[PDB]
Amino acid sequence: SGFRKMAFPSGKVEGCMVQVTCGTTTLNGLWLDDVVYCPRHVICTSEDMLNPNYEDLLIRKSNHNFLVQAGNVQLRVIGHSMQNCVLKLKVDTANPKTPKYKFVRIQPGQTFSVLACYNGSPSGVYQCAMRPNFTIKGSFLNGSCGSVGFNIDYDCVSFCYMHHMELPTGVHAGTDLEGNFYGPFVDRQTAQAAGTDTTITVNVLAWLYAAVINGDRWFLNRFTTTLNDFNLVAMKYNYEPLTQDHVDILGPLSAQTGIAVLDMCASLKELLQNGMNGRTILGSALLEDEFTPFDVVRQCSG
Amino acid sequence: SGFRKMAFPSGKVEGCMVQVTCGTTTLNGLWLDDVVYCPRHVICTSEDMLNPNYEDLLIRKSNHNFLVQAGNVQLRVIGHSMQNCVLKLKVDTANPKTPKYKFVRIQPGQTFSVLACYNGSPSGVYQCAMRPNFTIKGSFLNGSCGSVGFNIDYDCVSFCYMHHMELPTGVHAGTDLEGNFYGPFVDRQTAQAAGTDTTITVNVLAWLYAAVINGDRWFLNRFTTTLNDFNLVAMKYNYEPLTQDHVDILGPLSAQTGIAVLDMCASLKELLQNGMNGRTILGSALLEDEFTPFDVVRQCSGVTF
Ligand SMILES: *[C@@H](CC(=O)OCC)[C@H](C[C@@H]1CCNC1=O)NC(=O)[C@H](Cc1ccccc1)NC(=O)[C@@H](Cc1ccccc1)NC(=O)CCOCC#C
Ligand SMILES: *[C@@H](CC(=O)OCC)[C@H](C[C@@H]1CCNC1=O)NC(=O)[C@H](Cc1ccccc1)NC(=O)[C@@H](Cc1ccccc1)NC(=O)CCOCC#C
Repeated sequence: SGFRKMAFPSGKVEGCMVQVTCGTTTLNGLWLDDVVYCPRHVICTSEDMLNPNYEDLLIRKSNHNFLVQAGNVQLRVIGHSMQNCVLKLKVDTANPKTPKYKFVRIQPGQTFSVLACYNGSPSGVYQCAMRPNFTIKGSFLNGSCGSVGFNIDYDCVSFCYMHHMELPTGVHAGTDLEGNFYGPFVDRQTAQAAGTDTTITVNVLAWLYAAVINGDRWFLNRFTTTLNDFNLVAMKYNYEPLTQDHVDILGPLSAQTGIAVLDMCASLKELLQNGMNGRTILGSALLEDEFTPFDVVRQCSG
Repeated sequence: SGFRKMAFPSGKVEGCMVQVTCGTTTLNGLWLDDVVYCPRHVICTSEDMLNPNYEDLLIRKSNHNFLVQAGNVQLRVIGHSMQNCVLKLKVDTANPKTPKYKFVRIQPGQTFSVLACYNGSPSGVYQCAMRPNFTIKGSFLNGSCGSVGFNIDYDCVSFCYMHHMELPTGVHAGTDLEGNFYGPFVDRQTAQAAGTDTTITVNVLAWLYAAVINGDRWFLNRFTTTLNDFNLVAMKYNYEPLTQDHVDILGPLSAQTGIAVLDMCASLKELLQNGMNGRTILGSALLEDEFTPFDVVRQCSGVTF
């Protein structure tokens, strides 16, 4: 029993974290096989960050301008190239601690673990969700760029995020491991912001199933609803529309609890329209939307 | 910016997790130097676990009854001892991945990272606090016993919890690595109630400081209270008394924000008496009490390990 914001164990990723320096700029890189991946703005200077021409800025660099430190051992760069918004530095040694891995591009509403690092050294691990507006609500300070987000399926690490920027509102933007930003953001020190965020409906429902599994049941009612009638109330409260694919994804949780998805939707509708009345669910006075159906099964199955 | 429930990196601990099997019972152990630590109830059978005499149960075992698996190598048990509620299996090989470590007994209100493990394989990491009633609000399933909790300081891992039990209310009870349970709980298959809990005041204040550092300021006010007047409200709302030691511990955060502790206390008093009026603080509609002042400093200053 119990339900926590649970990240994946971070060791397999800790073994791949390195420090990358160019000029006076230092940030984190991800060392997999004989390649180090890092944000390309490691080649910028303070004045240049406004409208940087990365093609030219990289022309002026040689392999020896890139200092890569794994612990207190220096790796020797023997090639460099740019892929979208990430730099790839080829080094002369493969990382012995390389795990089985893949690069994936995740969809809004999906979750991942972040290993926050500074100067190639890990500082902490936490769980995030790709918001519908393609930001993440992270915890990142100066020096954290190059920190990565990941999921672990068995012993395979699926890297899905590398950190680049903090938006004016305190949320965060970055790229997949092929250097493509999530959302309409660019690696420039310019006026940027995607406001107007929405709640991830299928995640709230999964979390309500988690509550039921854990014995919190006060919000269950006898009523039911249709998908169209639920979705009318949903968009009124800034919830993502619920689709049949979402309903199907919740099949396993519905089966474990005996509660059909549309019955849960009726409970959810009443919560949105009436509040919780000074009550809590799984220790929260808000409806949580950063647990996916898989996160719930993973943590209520082990 | 941003403020998350942040655990320590778990790699140093992952390297110490092993599987311990005794008969049909399998659970997790902690392999440090040439000793494997695990809950002593691994030696129980379904006909014993009610009111077991653990000394008799261990006299009746031998080294070969214990089956210890470190990844894909079998460790040879060469000795066994019991200290309080923790079993100590001496093995023939020292763990090459042993970090600098300490065994520490933590105080209610102190937080730690839990590495939830099954069959000796780490499964996830999350943050917990030792509650005032000496339970922890963990996330554990069958197979999780022997999972440990810990804090890190530079390179030293301070182990403070090993998991043994879930209470009927769904919260958890365990020992320190010296084998002494937190609270009045025992390793017997009996229902033992979590007593009434209280809110960790100093941690709530630390989290309000975290909010200020991250730009949430709406709960601040022009008032300052006295410690006495604050603690009158605290008792009524089932909050721990605030002590001068707590005020001192909050020093660094009061320094960074420029907001004195007793000034912050007047915000906490107002939130307790009037609630939050449909607003949130750091994404929460409740007052969070599982971040310590060090937790705030560590996260908002980028301390690494
Ligand atoms: C990682 C690298 C770094 O520290 O280099 C700078 C010395 C950080 C992580 C950020 C830092 C604060 N919290 C984080 O998560 N990344 C940055 O600092 C990027 C660096 C960058 C270089 C070249 C081209 C693009 C980005 N910049 C930012 O994070 C800025 C982005 C910004 C600035 C002004 C308007 C919109 C967006 N964010 C920032 O300064 C905080 C929020 O902006 C407030 C304002 C105005
Ligand atoms: C770890 C045991 C393990 O890994 O070994 C594998 C065989 C679990 C962790 C529990 C499991 C569910 N979630 C958890 O955190 N520990 C236990 O199962 C202990 C084992 C034990 C053996 C011998 C002596 C003491 C403890 N048992 C429990 O946790 C029971 C305690 C109990 C017994 C009788 C009535 C109430 C509580 N907890 C339990 O069953 C929780 C749900 O039932 C509540 C009721 C009623």
